Amino acid sequence: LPALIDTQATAETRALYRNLAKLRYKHLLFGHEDSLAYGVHWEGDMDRSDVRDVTGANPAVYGWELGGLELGHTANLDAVNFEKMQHWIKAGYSRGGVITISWHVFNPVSGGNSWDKTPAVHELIPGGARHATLKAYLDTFVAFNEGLADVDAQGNKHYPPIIFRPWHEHNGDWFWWGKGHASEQDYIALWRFTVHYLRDEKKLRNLIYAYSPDRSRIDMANFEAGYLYGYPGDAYVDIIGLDNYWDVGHEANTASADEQKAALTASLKQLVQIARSKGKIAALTETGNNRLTIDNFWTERLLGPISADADASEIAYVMVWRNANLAREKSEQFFAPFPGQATADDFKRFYQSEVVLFEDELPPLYR
Ligand SMILES: OC[C@@H]1[C@@H](O[C@@H]2O[C@H](CO)[C@@H](O)[C@H](O)[C@@H]2O)[C@H](O)[C@H](O)c2nccn21
Ligand code: NA
Ligand code: NA
Repeated sequence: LPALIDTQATAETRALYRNLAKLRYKHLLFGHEDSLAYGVHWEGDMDRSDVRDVTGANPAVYGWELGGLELGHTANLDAVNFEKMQHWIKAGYSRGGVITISWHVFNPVSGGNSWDKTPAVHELIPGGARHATLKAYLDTFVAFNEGLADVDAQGNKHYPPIIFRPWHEHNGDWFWWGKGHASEQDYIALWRFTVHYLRDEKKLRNLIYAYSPDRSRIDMANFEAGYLYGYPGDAYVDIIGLDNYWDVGHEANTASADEQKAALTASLKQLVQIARSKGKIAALTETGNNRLTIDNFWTERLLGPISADADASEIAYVMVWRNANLAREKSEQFFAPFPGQATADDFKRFYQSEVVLFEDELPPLYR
């Protein structure tokens, strides 16, 4: 019964959304960022994943990241070559996996990265002096998306559906599009333009739009109000997402493990209730425990609290962040295990659970 904001979405895109809406009651798709590009201990192989090395299966959802595309770079901000990324997206889609894309856009005013807080949103939105820049930036994605297309024997063009998740964690103050650096109304104008430009002016038909505040900056006593800070309206959002590293053991969170588990369940319950009221689909669009230091992280801190409540359980997917390559990134950073890592057997159990789906047990999502 949920309907996409693109009334003309491709058959495959419509089918994905419909099939997520059906499977969410009894299942949870697992996702991983940059999962085919590299792992903690390897880079270069054209068909490998840390996740598959542990479980024998690829993630169901593949996350990818565009930062740097807008600057005409050959590779993204983490040195993922864009041509290889296009081939990895096509490969995952060909196996029936789901594609999601985020975009840590560089600061156009200073040339710094997304964490450079020099104000820019007011200049980028319609009427702003740098509005031409925003168009040029979005045009680089249009071009990237064309490199994902195939043409069938009858001459018809086909694309992978993409869950496009821009301008994330906007209730935080860490990105230049965040609270304190952009007004709420300017953020909304930025989001609305992004949709109007891609969906209406450029006529992309293979996008599903995901909204993703950060949990850590929402007051649990007033969840809906906090979640809806900067919300652009139901005509602009398909997935009611959430980035929640906080309730899964973030080092700065002084709450007890039991309080954290209760808060994870409550956050996802309320997320799902918002989605239900709006006729959308909810998802835990980012989470994880950096360096997987928590014993039985997967079953005790993620799956248990999700499965505890039948509302919380109605999220469609959960994605964890990237497994940065040690040989080149000097800071150890990873969110899925690799063989021999302490949580590997517990991640096998997470995989094995009837609820959780990896690529190998997905139904046909695109028909
Ligand atoms: O802090 C973890 C994660 C963030 O991770 C960063 O992601 C960028 C882009 O891939 C990368 O260059 C950095 O090295 C680092 O991995 C990311 O911003 C993500 O959206 C998020 N949200 C909360 C925590 N993270
Ligand atoms: Na679910
Ligand atoms: Na399973």
